[PDB]
Amino acid sequence: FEHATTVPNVPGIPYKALVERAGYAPLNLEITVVSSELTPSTNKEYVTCKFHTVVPSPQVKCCGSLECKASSKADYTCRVFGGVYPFMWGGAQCFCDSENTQLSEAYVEFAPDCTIDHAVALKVHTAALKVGLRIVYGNTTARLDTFVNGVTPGSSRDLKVIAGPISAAFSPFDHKVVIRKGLVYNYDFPEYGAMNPGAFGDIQASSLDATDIVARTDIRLLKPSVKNIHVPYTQAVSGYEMWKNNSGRPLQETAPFGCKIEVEPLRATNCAYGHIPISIDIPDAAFVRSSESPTILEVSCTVADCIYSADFGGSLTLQYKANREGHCPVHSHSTTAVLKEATTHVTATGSITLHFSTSSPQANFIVSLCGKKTTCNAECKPPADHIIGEPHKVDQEFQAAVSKTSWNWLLALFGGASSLIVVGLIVLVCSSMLINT
Amino acid sequence: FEHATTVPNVPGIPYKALVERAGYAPLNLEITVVSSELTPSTNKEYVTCKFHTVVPSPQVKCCGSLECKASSKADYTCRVFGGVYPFMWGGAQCFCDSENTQLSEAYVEFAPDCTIDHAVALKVHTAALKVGLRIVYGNTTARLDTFVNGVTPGSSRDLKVIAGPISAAFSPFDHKVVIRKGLVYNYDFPEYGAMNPGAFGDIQASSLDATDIVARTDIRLLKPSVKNIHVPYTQAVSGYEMWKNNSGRPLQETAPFGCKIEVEPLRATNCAYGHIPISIDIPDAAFVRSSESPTILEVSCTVADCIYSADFGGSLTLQYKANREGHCPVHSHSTTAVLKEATTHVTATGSITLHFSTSSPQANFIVSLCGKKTTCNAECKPPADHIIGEPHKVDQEFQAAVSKTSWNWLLALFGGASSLIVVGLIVLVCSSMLINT
Ligand SMILES: *[C@@H]1O[C@H](CO)[C@@H](O)[C@H](O)[C@H]1NC(C)=O
Ligand SMILES: *[C@@H]1O[C@H](CO)[C@@H](O)[C@H](O)[C@H]1NC(C)=O
Repeated sequence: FEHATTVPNVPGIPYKALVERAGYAPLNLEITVVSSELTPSTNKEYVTCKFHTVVPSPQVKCCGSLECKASSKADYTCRVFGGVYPFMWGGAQCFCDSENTQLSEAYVEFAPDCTIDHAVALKVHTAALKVGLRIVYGNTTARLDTFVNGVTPGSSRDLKVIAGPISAAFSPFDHKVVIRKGLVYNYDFPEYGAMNPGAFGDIQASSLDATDIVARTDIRLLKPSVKNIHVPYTQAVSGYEMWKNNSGRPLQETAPFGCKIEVEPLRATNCAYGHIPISIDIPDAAFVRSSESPTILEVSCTVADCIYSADFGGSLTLQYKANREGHCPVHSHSTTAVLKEATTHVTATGSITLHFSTSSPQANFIVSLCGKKTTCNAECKPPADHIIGEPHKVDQEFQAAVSKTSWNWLLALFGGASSLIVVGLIVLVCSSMLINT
Repeated sequence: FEHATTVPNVPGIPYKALVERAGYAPLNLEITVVSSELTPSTNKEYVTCKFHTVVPSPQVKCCGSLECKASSKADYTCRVFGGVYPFMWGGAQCFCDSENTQLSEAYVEFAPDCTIDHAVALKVHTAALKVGLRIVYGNTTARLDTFVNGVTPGSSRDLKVIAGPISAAFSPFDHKVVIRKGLVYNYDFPEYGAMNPGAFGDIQASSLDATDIVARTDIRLLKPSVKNIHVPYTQAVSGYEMWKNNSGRPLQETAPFGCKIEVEPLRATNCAYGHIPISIDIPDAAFVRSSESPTILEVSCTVADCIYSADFGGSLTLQYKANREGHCPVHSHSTTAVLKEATTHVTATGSITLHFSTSSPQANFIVSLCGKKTTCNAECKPPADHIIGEPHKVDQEFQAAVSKTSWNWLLALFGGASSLIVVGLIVLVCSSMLINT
């Protein structure tokens, strides 16, 4: 039978359900979420690194003109100087004194170590969740990896599964992210061509081995004043290094919902946000006939000094009388109560002891011992341990959160006040009726 | 000087503009969009083609039983068959009389011709637009490939131009696009792992040469009733061929505003939608000092043979008695009328005949004949032909479509009705004044 069921998408915390057809015995569906990868659609938009800003040797022409042409090479600052006099070791460098032209040109290039120290800037638009489920039914165990997109099955040969649309869309990455050496940043980098000097992406290329490199690093060229030849340039500081100085915090540290971010590809593992509805097609071979199943006749339950916590600190004792031997599954239909064992053994009119975990101060729930119903209504104390090392397995509800005695005095007080108003109105009605006569 | 102007996005249709600055004189401006590529970002969801449904050699063996194992081949289908007894040419293929076993097997691989006859599935996310721009100012022509996404300089060597956001971003592509053989289609394909029998995406892969392929076409294998060895299988029709039968028309013939769509890369060039803000900073050398500009003592205007249309059919004649010589720019300050020319060689005293287009019957406009203003009135005749080969030049406003006679008669009727209302209230007021006495 196809059984739709809502499961929290937290890693760990095994979730339990009971499947049942009216002509068949109940079976213990066991569904556990192991992994949850949020791999979004990521496309590379540029790559940047610290520039090498290498300057070529200057050109000299002497008693003439040396006007330079435009170039198709990154950040080509070209300027000519008149009235110069280059002088290397040995003597002067041309033959005129005053009428001279020095062609000083400068460009930038990727540093030799940009193969590693490089930040790639991408856009992230839509994230889809892949979830691994371990499901055991009728002591048959299957692990399978599926999607949450709502229309995709997985290992359908053993068990047919659909994981529908998740209740909440997280998308921890924003629209526009930066990747550096395994660290993720939500940086609003400038687009391709918005070439601000001194900030991130001051030099960008399409790929790491590419000649399509653009840079607007502000290189101001100065006319030399010394007797020797050199090219004096003053350049804006590397915006890659300035961004690295005040990048902020990576998403291995600031990811909500406990996400752990991995690179190559970009993904967010072990995220616990919302709930997922999944429809499970239980195969008919796993169904066991109710005639073969040992039926139960009398059931009763009295818990003994439970606790409510993330730990499995409560225990039922179940009194019963049945007709035959065999193991049957036990499940609680209340959202407050989840048990420990998905099945137990019932032989003949004895006793059994089971464990559970709850969150309400009142332990009011229903137990399906070998099927049917068994209502347990009791009370137990809050825990003494302040902090626990495992997540809470039960979501709180306002109806269950308020304790039973608290409902008792609140209901009695509100009923008393309302009774005062009712008796006052009744006295008014009776008094008006008598004074009318 | 920053001169922000709004230019129609329509390709071709050169845009006149005027740059006036105090002391730096009027100057012509020529803004033309030559090409407008709209390149989005796409991610390859999967590839698909015709499958091959290869049936391997059968595994028959005798006086025994066979049990297959799961394989990683796409759409792996076992069936073990008892009681088989195969024949080839020569006789029985095995010893054992009746109790036998044969493992009938079938899986799915690519066709040999998937290298060309394949369809890729892409998720078009968001399209940014790029304009090749041709700007002519004074006697200087420049071409620059600018980005339209926001602040991005173009040809920064001589003329920094910033193209703002588009007025209304219209995407010809839907969120899902299938490309086959250079033809694009807006097909909502099933996602990865959402295979269906007899439908598109029945076989999916990351690439054509990839081995991690998967398919869910309904192959079922039947018991071989014939005496000879044979593997009978019935399989659902190829969803690729079924989609090819009824794919519908491609987007090269259904795209709004008429881009030409071409692939590698996926792009849609030269639609015509909306308006674009462009801020241009003209270099200071191009401005002429206002002293050398030959100004007019006084202008005049007249029209001849007006035909309001998409063509430059209207003709006007202007009289001048300028004080000096030389060429100087002329421009029309009309949102509903644009001139043909951009400059005129004014010479002392004489007459200039020029051409213009307009989309209003009452062609009244203000033009600047090489300075100041010139008011022109024309009662412009309707066009003769019904269909014109080249597009329009101005957009029609509500006040422009109404001719002078229409304003006269309509305003006369509303004025008459309002006059009756006013005189009625006046007569009521004075009648109340007389009866108050
Ligand atoms: C940049 O790095 C220097 C190096 O010492 C550091 O002092 C400074 O705080 C960093 N940040 C800024 C914003 O200057
Ligand atoms: C499919 O192909 C057949 C083959 O003749 C053709 O008649 C039919 O129009 C095509 N389309 C549909 C939607 O059946």
